[PDB]
Amino acid sequence: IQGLLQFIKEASEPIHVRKYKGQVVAVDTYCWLHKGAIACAEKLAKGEPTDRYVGFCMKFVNMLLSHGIKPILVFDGCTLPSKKEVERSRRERRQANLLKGKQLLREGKVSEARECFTRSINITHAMAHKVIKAARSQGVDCLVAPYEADAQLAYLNKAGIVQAIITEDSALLAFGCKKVILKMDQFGNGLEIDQARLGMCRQLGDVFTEEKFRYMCILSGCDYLSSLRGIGLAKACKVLRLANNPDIVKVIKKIGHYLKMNITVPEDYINGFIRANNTFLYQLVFDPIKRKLIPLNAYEDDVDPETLSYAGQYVDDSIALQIALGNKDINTFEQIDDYNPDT
DNA sequence: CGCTAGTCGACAT
DNA sequence: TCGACTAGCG
Ligand SMILES: [Mg+2]
Ligand SMILES: [Mg+2]
Ligand SMILES: [Mg+2]
Ligand code: NA
Repeated sequence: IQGLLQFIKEASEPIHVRKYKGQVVAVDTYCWLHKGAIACAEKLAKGEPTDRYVGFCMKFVNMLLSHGIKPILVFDGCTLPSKKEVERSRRERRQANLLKGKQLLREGKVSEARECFTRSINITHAMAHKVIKAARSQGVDCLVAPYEADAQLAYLNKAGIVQAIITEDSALLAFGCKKVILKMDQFGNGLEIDQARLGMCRQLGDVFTEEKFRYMCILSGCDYLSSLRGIGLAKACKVLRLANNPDIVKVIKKIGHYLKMNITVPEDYINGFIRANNTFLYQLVFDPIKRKLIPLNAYEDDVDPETLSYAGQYVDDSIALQIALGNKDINTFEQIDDYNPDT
């Protein structure tokens, strides 16, 4: 969600991680991976061996461990079919910046070339696994999500397994997270947002419940569904405030009326909205206790799970376990490690 | 004002 | 993995 943090900044508190001393905090590790990969973009683009991002993550991990924090590193897994568009686009951008960067290396211009290399960064599962080994070497629990780390984190937080989530993506709130810590530096200073405190935001109105908030985020334009032309956070929120009807479908079919604008709503956009909603609600996560694949939320009676392939497809529990442990590479689907949490 | 969408940014010498 | 910033539209 573009500009979500600025939109709900009144619900944020400048905190320090000491607040969660002795408690358990889950981490959106790919953020630290993207931050760490920039320091060595040149060598990553050229294919030269590098492991600085590992130590970069380990600074943060050790920082948490020093304050008595019990961290759980969560990593992005398989690509979600309901997100293939964004992945494809970002991939194209990466390739383009890579090519232009190489050409700029041929020109001798190193500044611009580096400026492209830093934008052509691609976080693989191999790097992530380097981080995993490095972390497990110091007794830090690591877990690969079946798909997006967002949903997995949301589950870990809702299940009571973790009490807070360290990330740079505020849109995690739309998944149903209770507490989210943003912009955390290497010392432990960050910005916390509580779900219950969403009432602090005046411009939200009565749109602070999970359902309405989720609707707002989707309508604003997310990674699952592009917003209608001229529709952002404020206007979607306005729609949800002015809307009295619970059935969101008719509301969206009356969005032109609610905003006093001439909006044409394609029939496919409704299906896309249902898809995005069901994706936010029932995206497959991995229960670490029972060791099995479950949706983020228990299925309702108004949904047929067979049509929810875009929210991720089920696999055997053993395979899901081996992926979650990081022993199985996402793309090759072959064993790359043989870790066992039992012995 | 508020949406777009491009730009620029994240590291670290 | 993503947000901050802004010129420009309505
Ligand atoms: Mg990826
Ligand atoms: Mg994510
Ligand atoms: Mg996200
Ligand atoms: Na939008």
